[PDB]
Amino acid sequence: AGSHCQKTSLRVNFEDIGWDSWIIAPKEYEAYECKGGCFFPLADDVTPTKHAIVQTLVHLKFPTKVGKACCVPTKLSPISVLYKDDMGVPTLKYHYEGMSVAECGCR
Amino acid sequence: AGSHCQKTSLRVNFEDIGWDSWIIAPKEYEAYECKGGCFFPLADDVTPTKHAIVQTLVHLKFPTKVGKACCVPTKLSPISVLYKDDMGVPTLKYHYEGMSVAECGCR
Repeated sequence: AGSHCQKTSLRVNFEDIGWDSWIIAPKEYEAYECKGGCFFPLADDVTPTKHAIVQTLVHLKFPTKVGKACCVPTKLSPISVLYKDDMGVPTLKYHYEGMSVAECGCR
Repeated sequence: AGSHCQKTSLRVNFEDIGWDSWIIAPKEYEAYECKGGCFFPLADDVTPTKHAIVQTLVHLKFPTKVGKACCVPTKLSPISVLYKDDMGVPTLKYHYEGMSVAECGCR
């Protein structure tokens, strides 16, 4: 199937999320999103752990008692932001970690 | 709030999931499950990445276009299983990795 767990675009405006109080720049960045579902047969590039597999199997058997595996970011990349310091000096954070999806997987 | 992302019990029977074809023992093990939700204010022991935070914020603003952060296992533990080899010899896998939840978090 072609509707499995995968990286798709998500452009994030810092004002929308209340972060423009401390981020001067940029206005928007490409965060990613991980979209789709984790069901058998698994999409090939989704990594999965043995727990995710077992959980997906248990969820088929008891769909009302046990959740499914979740499609989530499993590796993240940094971006750079311009924020303000104590004297109000615009300052660059070169690698602000965990901001964009590098990889998605079932977990 | 007390309904946030956390480790709860999940006992898994290998027959239920079709794994008893290759696992002699045990019949059942404690896999865990990660239950609850990822919403603000975040539960304290949930780790979260900056992406999970940004995504949760974007989901509040656009709940129909963007998913929430997911409560998932973020660290896994091994267990031991007894399986069968080529001559049909019962063989012990001492650390079969990724079988039980050690930690949960929002991702």
